[PDB]
Amino acid sequence: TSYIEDNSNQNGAISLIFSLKEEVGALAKVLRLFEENDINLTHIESRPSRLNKDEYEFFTYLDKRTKPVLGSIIKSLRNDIGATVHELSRDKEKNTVPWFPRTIQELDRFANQILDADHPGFKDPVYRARRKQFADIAYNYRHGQPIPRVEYTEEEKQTWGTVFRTLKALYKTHACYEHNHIFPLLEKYCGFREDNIPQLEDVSQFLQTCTGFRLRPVAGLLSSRDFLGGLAFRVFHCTQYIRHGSKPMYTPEPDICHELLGHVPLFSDRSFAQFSQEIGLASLGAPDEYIEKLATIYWFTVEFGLCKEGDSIKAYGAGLLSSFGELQYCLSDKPKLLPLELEKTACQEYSVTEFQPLYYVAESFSDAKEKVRTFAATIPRPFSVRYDPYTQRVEVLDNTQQLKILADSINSEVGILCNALQ
Amino acid sequence: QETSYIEDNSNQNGAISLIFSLKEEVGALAKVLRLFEENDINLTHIESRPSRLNKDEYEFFTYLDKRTKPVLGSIIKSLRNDIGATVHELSRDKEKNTVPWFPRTIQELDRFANQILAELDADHPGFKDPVYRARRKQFADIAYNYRHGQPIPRVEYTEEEKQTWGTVFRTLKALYKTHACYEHNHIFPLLEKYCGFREDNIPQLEDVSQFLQTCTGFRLRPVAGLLSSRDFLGGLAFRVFHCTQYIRHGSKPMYTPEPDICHELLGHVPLFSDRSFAQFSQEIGLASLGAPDEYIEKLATIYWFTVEFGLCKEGDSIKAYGAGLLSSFGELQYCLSDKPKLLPLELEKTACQEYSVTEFQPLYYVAESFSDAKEKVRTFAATIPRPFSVRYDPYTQRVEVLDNTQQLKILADSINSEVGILCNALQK
Amino acid sequence: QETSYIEDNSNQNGAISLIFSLKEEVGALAKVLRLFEENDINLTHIESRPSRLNKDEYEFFTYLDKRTKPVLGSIIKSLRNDIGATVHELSRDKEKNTVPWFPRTIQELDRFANQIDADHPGFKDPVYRARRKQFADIAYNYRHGQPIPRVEYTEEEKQTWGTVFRTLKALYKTHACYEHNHIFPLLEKYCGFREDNIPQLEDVSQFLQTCTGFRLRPVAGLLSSRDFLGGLAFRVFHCTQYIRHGSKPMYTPEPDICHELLGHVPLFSDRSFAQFSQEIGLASLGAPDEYIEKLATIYWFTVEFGLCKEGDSIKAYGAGLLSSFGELQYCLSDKPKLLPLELEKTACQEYSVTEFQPLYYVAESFSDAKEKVRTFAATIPRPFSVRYDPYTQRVEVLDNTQQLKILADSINSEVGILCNALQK
Amino acid sequence: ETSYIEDNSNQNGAISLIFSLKEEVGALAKVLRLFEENDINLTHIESRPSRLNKDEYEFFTYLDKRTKPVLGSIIKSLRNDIGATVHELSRDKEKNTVPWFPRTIQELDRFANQILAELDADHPGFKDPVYRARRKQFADIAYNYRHGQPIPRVEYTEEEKQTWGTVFRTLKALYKTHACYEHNHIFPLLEKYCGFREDNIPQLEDVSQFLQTCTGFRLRPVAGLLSSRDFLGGLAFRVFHCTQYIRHGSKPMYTPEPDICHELLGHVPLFSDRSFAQFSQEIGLASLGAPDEYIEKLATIYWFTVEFGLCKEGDSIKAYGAGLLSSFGELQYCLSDKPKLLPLELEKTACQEYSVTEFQPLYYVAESFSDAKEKVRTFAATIPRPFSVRYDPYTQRVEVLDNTQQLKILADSINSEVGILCNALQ
Ligand SMILES: [Fe+3]
Ligand SMILES: [Fe+3]
Ligand SMILES: [Fe+3]
Ligand SMILES: [Fe+3]
Ligand SMILES: [Mg+2]
Repeated sequence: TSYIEDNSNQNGAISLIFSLKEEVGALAKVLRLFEENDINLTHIESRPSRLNKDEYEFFTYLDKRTKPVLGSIIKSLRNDIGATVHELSRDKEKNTVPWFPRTIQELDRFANQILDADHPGFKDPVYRARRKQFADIAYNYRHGQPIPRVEYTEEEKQTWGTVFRTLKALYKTHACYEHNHIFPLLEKYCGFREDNIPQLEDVSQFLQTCTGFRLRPVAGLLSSRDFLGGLAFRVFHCTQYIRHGSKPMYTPEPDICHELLGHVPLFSDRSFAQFSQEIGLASLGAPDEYIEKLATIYWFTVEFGLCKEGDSIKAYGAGLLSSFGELQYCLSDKPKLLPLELEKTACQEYSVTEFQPLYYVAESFSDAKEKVRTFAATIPRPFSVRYDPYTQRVEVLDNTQQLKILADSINSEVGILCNALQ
Repeated sequence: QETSYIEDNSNQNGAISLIFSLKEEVGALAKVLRLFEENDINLTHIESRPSRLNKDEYEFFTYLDKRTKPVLGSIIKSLRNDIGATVHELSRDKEKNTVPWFPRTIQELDRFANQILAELDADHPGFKDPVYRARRKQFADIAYNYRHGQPIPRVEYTEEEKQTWGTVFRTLKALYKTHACYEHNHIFPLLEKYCGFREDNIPQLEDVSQFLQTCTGFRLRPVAGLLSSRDFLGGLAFRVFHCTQYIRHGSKPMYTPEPDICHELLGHVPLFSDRSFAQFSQEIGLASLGAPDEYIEKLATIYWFTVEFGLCKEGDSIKAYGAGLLSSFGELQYCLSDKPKLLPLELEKTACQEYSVTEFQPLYYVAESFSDAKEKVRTFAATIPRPFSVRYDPYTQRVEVLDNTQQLKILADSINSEVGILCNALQK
Repeated sequence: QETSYIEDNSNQNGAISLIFSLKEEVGALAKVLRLFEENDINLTHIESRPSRLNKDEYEFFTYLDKRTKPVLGSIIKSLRNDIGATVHELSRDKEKNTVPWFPRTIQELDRFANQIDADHPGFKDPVYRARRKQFADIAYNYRHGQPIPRVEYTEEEKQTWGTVFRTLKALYKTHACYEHNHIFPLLEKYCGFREDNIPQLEDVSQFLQTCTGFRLRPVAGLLSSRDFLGGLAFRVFHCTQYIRHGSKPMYTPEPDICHELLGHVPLFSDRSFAQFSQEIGLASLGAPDEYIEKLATIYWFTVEFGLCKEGDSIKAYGAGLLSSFGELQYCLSDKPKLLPLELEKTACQEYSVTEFQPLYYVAESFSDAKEKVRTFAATIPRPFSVRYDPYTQRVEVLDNTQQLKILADSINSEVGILCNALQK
Repeated sequence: ETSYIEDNSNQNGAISLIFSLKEEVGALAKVLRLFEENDINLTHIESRPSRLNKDEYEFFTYLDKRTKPVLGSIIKSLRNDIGATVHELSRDKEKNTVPWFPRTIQELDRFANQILAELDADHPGFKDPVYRARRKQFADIAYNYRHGQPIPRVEYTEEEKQTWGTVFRTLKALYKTHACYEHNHIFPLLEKYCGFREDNIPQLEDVSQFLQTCTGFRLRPVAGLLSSRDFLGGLAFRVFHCTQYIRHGSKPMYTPEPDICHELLGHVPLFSDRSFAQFSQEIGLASLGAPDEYIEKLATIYWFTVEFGLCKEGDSIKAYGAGLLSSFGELQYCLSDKPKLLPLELEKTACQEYSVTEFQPLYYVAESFSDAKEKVRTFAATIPRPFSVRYDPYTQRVEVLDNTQQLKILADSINSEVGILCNALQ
């Protein structure tokens, strides 16, 4: 399957999520309870809460080396301070919540945990060396930096040209409206041409000017948890290399062709961007059982999905828009078509190696987004999550007061629409 | 009587901008891009992006100036008549039947960020100091060469300058506990702990801007001097606060005929870190976008009595949140005494209130809260004559220009999203 | 294939109704009432009430028939041109440039509530035919607002009710949806749902009114699809009072009192289902006959022979299933073909009333089915939208602007209620 | 002397239990057995399905003091052994109880006859034995009135019609320039279809039928003045307790008491407007279960809004208070520059002192009926009650919502209605 269970680094990841009401001495008493336990001031940032105007959020950057004394601190936090404390761990210890990034920058920490004798390019040492060049670019990439530009050889551009030519001649009749709606803009402003491979930095800037999505160079395949979690911030982990030239039509790995031709156009659409982001927010802190379901749902939606377009049916899956063979296949009378239902979809078996015998048809990107949100409600999590695009940080709703501020902001926006119709 | 309103100028080339959308149709996009390209308007000035609401439309962002003015009428005429597209024309010189120009993206703040209202006045308390004049011209060159997206250059301050900062910091801090609003006293300890806000250290704009980004998304922008009211307020719509980098002259630490680093960091930065205040000031920025000069005046007066010299209600008591108060020990004590006259905040009357920058304000307007002031601003903004509505998009950091129908769609879809969030979060 | 769709007829006089509003202006109201009075249309047929949305407008309810047809064109011509009022013309004979008539108030259900065999299992029984005409005469004489006349049933009829009641109840726990089994004990406790007792329609209607506001209305026989579905818009369920023939308690190619009380009444007591069926009723008001057909098919596969999703299992909520021991067992076997509810597809599904349904449509829930019906109803060609007002028990006819205003103000009120109730 | 009347209690009083129960094998029978085993018969306890929690049951209990010996045991078993949030309603307002209020529109009957009995010897009709006798006729009509019945029609004398004509003529000649737009919008309809004429006294049945066809409001004959709690609570169901008698003929322009002119000329037109109906109903929903201190505030709020209110109409100011629209003298007074005007703010309004006897020196001006309704709802949140209330016009019953699961269904109904508006926009 397309699922990759997350591992853990040498040190792992520990994070504490808790809020504190402002009260004389409370901030100093918390910072001293961390500092006296050899947790220096550099690991504990304190910022004002985005809803409870009288509370403070604390972001803790820890690892397993602190674990012997973590329980003591948590015991004092919950009992002596009276704060609901969530414990995030990447090793998924008992009484912990599966770790997820709280800020967009914290994606850096485990963005390099990658994962060949049968690949059609193993015997080529130049190709292997180039894959290690692109891999080193990603290994050294940090959030906020421009994506390093790489001049491709003419052989690589010939492979890109063959894939570009054959797919483009097929998008008009096989791709969804949104793909064909944005693709001309990518051709005009991102250098999408038969003789040119676009630069990930230029493409990332275009996505940022459309839906705020951004590309992040990755050396290889990340875990499902890490990738889906990256979607919560509208961050699409993207590969920079291209498939080997000998077989410019067969590829069991996502190259620059699959990422730019299959994913980028739809990631530039608001409705699809909100859809994929909704999948990301659903993944944050979910159990591995639900990381499974989201990964399978992603395989049948973002990867191999079909959507309704009037009385006809068009393809929006990146695995379809980047595979001439299966893109033609998916609109014939051969495939089996079912309506998208996430309770059943999340349990549908599939094989990555062969062509999918069964596709799930979505009503629309907006209806698919609502289905995902509904499915996300069923996911066992000790809190809820909402993304804040101003600070590029995920806010964790669970308190009642936070629902009051959110409900009163809704009531204000409703009254804005009431005074608007006049 | 003097005020704080600064009417905007125009550069050598000025600013022209076209706001229009186009329905997708075979050849329509190429026919529009061709009519621009064939008139020597190269592709770098015409961006085309998908509309956020109409899934079948394209938005066009045009970066033009007067060098295009000979061909503007022909192009507009073909767009409206031969192509059938509703075209709004933004001009900075404000010709009739045009909308006062405003930046559509956060990057376009660079273009007119240097239009200052230039040897400082011979009445300034630093005119006799040749080192001070030269140092002010150092900071001015930092801002003149600053462009959006770059880190703010760090500058080591002298020992005298840090002594001036220490004198102002110590005297004010000893008074914040009893005179500042709850939000200021809520964030101020965080600035002391994470931004190096100390009596012996002047913070660096880059560290403070990064902190604001981690609180409310606000960001600092080094500016050489005072910008026009239109440009400054328009910058607030993007949560961009144009900030000065220099410090007051050492001789007179309690007088500043200009706003230095003391007024910006001690008066503005704490509240800009609060969500309610950030949304309030941002609403003022959205209100300014494309308003006539008469209404840029009223908004400037509202800003003077709210963000600059405002008082807010806090239970049964009254505390100060104006930056001009939180950075002036003398008037901070004055504004809570029995001397000033206090009225409830009502923007229709506030926008016409006379005021003097030089002397202490005889009359202050009290706001219920930052949320109530935000609601009053939007209501006041509805009365502003503008041929469209505006809304900020924090994902793309771009301003969305919408009509009445499109404004109803975003409101309905933003409500639908937040209600669906409340539904899932209620069970959790 | 003999469907459940019954095209509507017309009486001798029919029904004509004008829907229009007028801005208040000195003499304008009297000038409108005068142009009706001068054409021998007296004031008792023209009601004038204040509009609920436009504080400066008046609503006019006109009760007319074919006797007005000679003068309809003149009056409409003056209303549209000389007075400047958008006038919709409702006619039951569906002439061109008219809207298919529907009742505007709950009282107008009276007007066509009376617009009603050699193979029936009671054709040879002259006593049974006479009793069916007794119940028919009960309904013919029934008018809205009156209590439903109580009728003592015989001991043979109560034996038939007992046979049907016993066999079905022994099967509801494992075959009926959660809502049916949730309310059924309350019907047994307060409405006399027992093996030895046939409930009285008056007691059941009063119970429904205390649950979801639904109310029963005695009907002699089968009404047209337009009239019956239109009756659902007011939460009025036209209900039969007779019982099936005693010889075959497990048959009847038509619905008797057992089908109405055991199949419909429990579900009509659930709020979500009440809003769902009412939404179908609101969809029917003024719809073309092609869409009256589609709504009849949608009703046949939802309210009549529907299946609903219940956790990982599937349960029956169709009244035709909950009142048919044979097909209730059948519908949950592996034999039928199950498709997800899609009203654009559902409305075109073939079906036969005589035989078991080969295909059932599964609904996600009653709340989700309500949203599907309204969305489908938006596609129905009508020059306006309709919304029911339970305070006045009258239907509101609204344009697009007015519908957005009520939707916005209803949301604004419900959101403020949720805001105040959260802090408790 | 304010317009507030503290609620009394009858001889048996009123006890009511508000609780819900999730369906589970035997749970319904366990509740009915817990009442029955304590000699609390089935005829006082109806069980109906909850409107929001599709898996719960609502219980409506009609009890009195004779049930009180076993109530504590039952509540203890309900709360502990059954796990149900139980609210205890008592009409005598004991500690740890909620002030009783009607749960259904029919339950208004029970205490509708509790008068504030001969007439005050200062009334302008004390010396008239026929007038005293006539007041006891109307009072006895109300004493025998029960909800759902048509209001008995009474032929008025010529003297009564003369008094009605004097009040009608003088006020109507002043409504065009002094009454709000809504009053002048509906008043011609009342004249044309309800017999509002100078020579005719309307019948409460015809007016009640007209109100039902406009906003669903309905008139209820009452013998005299009810307590503030009972009257305001009646507004929650859009039921207006209405007097049937008329003022004494000698002084047609004076009235301590509210006669038929105050009810028909002051209240009925506005009760026919949706916005005003929703406004007064919101006041009624605010009263349900409020402490007597907040029954005070709501009574004062009602006195300065529905009774003696002013509303904004463009740049001018018009009167909509029933106490103004039925008093020619003060109707002219209230629109001059002599009175003192303050903006409507319920935290200040609810504590403003006033005197019923003399003309009000101070009026509160409302922005609109919708803005006044929103202010009431906001104020209602501050009222100490262990739950919230919402009216259900289909079943004519008040739904009480305290738990989170009921806020879910309320949030989902909002989410649906928003998606409805989204699809209708396209
Ligand atoms: Fe992929
Ligand atoms: Fe300032
Ligand atoms: Fe049926
Ligand atoms: Fe009164
Ligand atoms: Mg130094």
